[PDB]
Amino acid sequence: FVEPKWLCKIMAQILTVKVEGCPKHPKGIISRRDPKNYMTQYFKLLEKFQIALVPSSLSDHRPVIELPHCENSEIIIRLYEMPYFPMGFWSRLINRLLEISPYMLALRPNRMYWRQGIYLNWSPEAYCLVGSEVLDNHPESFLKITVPSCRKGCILLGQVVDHIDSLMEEWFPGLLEIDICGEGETLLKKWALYSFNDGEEHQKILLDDLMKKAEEGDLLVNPDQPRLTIPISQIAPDLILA
Amino acid sequence: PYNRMKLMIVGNTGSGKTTLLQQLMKTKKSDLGMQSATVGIDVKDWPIQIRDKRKRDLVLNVWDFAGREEFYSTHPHFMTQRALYLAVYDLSKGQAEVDAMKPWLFNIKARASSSPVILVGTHLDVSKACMSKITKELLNKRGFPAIRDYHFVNATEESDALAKLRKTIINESLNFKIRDQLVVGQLIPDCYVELEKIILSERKNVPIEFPVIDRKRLLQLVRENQLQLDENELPHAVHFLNESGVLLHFQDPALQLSDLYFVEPKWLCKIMAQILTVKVEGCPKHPKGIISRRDPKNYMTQYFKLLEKFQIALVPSSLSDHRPVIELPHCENSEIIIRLYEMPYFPMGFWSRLINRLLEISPYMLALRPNRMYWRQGIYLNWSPEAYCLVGSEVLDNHPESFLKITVPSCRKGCILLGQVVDHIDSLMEEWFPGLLEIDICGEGETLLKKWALYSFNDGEEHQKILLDDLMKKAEEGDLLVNPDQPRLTIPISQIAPDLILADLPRNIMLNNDELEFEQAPEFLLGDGSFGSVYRAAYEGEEVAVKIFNKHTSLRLLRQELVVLCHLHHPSLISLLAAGIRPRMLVMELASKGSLDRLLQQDKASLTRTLQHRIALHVADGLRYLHSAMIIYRDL
Ligand SMILES: Nc1ncnc2c1ncn2[C@@H]1O[C@H](COP(=O)(O)OP(=O)(O)OP(=O)(O)O)[C@@H](O)[C@H]1O
Ligand SMILES: Nc1nc2c(ncn2[C@@H]2O[C@H](COP(=O)(O)OP(=O)(O)O)[C@@H](O)[C@H]2O)c(=O)[nH]1
Repeated sequence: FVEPKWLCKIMAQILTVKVEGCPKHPKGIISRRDPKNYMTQYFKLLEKFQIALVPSSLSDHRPVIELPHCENSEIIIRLYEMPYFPMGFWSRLINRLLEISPYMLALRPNRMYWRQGIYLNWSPEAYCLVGSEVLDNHPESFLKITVPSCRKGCILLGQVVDHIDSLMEEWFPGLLEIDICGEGETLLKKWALYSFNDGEEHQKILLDDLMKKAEEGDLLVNPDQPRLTIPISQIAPDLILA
Repeated sequence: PYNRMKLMIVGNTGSGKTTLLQQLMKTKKSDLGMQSATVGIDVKDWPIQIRDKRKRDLVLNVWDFAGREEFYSTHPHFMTQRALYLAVYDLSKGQAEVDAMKPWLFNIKARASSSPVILVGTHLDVSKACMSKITKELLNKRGFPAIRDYHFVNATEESDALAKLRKTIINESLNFKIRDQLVVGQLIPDCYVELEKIILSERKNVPIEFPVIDRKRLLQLVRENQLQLDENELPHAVHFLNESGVLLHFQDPALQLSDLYFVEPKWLCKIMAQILTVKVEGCPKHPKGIISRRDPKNYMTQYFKLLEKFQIALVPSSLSDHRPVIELPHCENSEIIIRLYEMPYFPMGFWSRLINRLLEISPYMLALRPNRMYWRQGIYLNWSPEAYCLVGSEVLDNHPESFLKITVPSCRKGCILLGQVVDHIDSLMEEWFPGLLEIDICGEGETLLKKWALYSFNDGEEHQKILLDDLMKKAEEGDLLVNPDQPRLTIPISQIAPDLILADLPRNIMLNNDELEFEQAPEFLLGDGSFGSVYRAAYEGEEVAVKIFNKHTSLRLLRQELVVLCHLHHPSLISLLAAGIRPRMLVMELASKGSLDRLLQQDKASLTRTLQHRIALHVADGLRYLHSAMIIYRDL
């Protein structure tokens, strides 16, 4: 591509072409509606540039999902508290998990991805909701991922946390960068959520992954009241090769 | 005589509804220098003492419905059939508002077909009056209800233009005449009119914070007076006062509030709309539409012990209009079953009712709940890529109608969902909007709701799925296959509409006509009972008793009965063996020795004090199971 100012202009002509006709489709999806073989070359580059379905300008309003089993003990959760969603994060993320239909391996799951989530589900016993909510009294931006704690779910978590990390260090490598000056804030604190009470715990206690990974000398976690304990397999089945 | 009617006022976010009514009733004060938009429906009543030869002092209560599009989810509760509906243009936006008023006229037609309508152009002060053309061209006699007049009042001051409207409301009321009855002047027992006078006289003596009355307090009001009504009269009496809008009361058994008697309707109708306006300009920690119990003495508990009872609880309205892009797993034109429901306009309380009838059905494939994602006009509850159901709503191209597309995977677990959603969506259509599915023999049988079915001979890449009306296709039950004018290739009807064919019910009860040997016409095989309807036949080489159905039971009900018979399965309950069409018959076991009444009527010597017991033991064994499945026989 000689004359960069041209390609950089073409890739943004698609993100402005609206239609004030009939919204026969939901917001964000669009079919090939337009010269000499160039139109064919066009989205032989846009699709190559991942912008094809337009993962941006896509239904910001999220739809109310009601997960089947949500009793505080069947779900695994892992936040990704970061101060701001990086610029091209979601359109990159939801286009890395999208093209992975061969989970549980080629049975594609019927998914419903808004701007900042995917929620591709095979069955009420195996799903994965890579959402994004805002907590209370918190100006950060989180990335909640809820997965059923069964066997078919321990795979999805350990397989999404990979893609979401293979993207973080490939594209935004200064997020996960130890700033030894001051203190090691690291700018991205991948929390994990656990609760001793299986249900009605009234809260899921945060637990930094860095501190919890160092708790591999044993296999169980437990509070300052050491009567009851949780196997790490349940709360973070990716650090343990489960 | 009972002189009391309902005069519903109807408009849309800006009209002479609450400012035309104040002049119709001739409210001289209207002290509020500046009033606000309506919340709820504002039930009021004004008497009309017609100072004439006829001393009939009729009093009709007005219900000036709110126009804002967020209360529409609750209006179909209060659009009854004994009423004279109004309608208001706002002619200032001439020829563009009459279009925006078709939905109201349509819901009036859906709810109360046999009621009049009086279009009332509310603006003259501000300008365009050729709108009488379109109302005569498109709005007069095309599927919409019977418009009986149309006026162009000023709606802010008394005038000759308005006075002649007040006169039409009278003459149209005194000539209501549904099925030649003249409703406004019927005769009723004075025991009701006196019951009407005490409730009104009690409306002044009730806690304003909760004007509700319990039946205990009610059964004492009749004791204070000398009312001759008994416990068998009130359930009818207090209902006839309901249709007249004196008090609200709901006899539904599921909604466990039938002890609550809502006097002062204008209050309950206002409370149910306070929830639909309370917003929060704080933090959108939740998606749009969902909300938790964030708010006095135990009333808040009673509050959504009524809202949930009123289905408004998750608020199925004001919920994420924008739909999310779903990408179904198998969508290759041959694995999906589709069935449109082309209707001219979505009725008022359709979706909030529909998505709350399928929602509460988690025991599909029966208690495994599927993780669902329901926007305003869809559900898409899915168990697995092999079993899902998307009750969507899209708008086709070059079509002003409103469709209800339902796509389901064509497998076995999917043939059930279609045959189980089409039931709920029909049990709702005839229960709530019975004038939609009403054959208008005048003109032609448009039927106002054309439930298409979609089929394609090419499994994939058909480039289109050809429409096929269900009424015409149901008549193609003489055979089992459909095929085009090029009769080489053909489609089994099981694939395109597995509900007309009894393919959704358990697979063991398919008729399999190849083995059923049965002679309907003769009577010497109709031996069961005496001059009855259930015959005798053979099925799989064994003796059975088929039950031919007459013209009464429609297929939608036969399919509704088999679903409960199919899962009893007790050695002391007549069990099904098959059920099919051609004709609509039902196969069961053949009780060789006939019913019991015929035995002890002519064979009283066969009961031998140990057969008298095994009979009573097998009947008490059936009741031991029916009462276990929470179903009472009611006739033994
Ligand atoms: N499964 C069966 N096997 C043998 N006889 C039966 C069976 N079911 C019903 N009968 C006989 O059929 C007769 C009529 O059946 P049905 O259930 O229609 O009774 P009904 O409602 O009194 O009759 P109808 O509806 O025809 O007036 C009864 O007298 C009963 O003796
Ligand atoms: N000038 C004029 N104003 C009107 C007329 N009808 C209604 N309005 C105004 O519009 C408002 C009417 O309230 P309304 O729309 O009936 O409430 P809603 O219909 O219940 O939402 C009031 O502010 C009136 O002053 C009219 O005929 N002429």
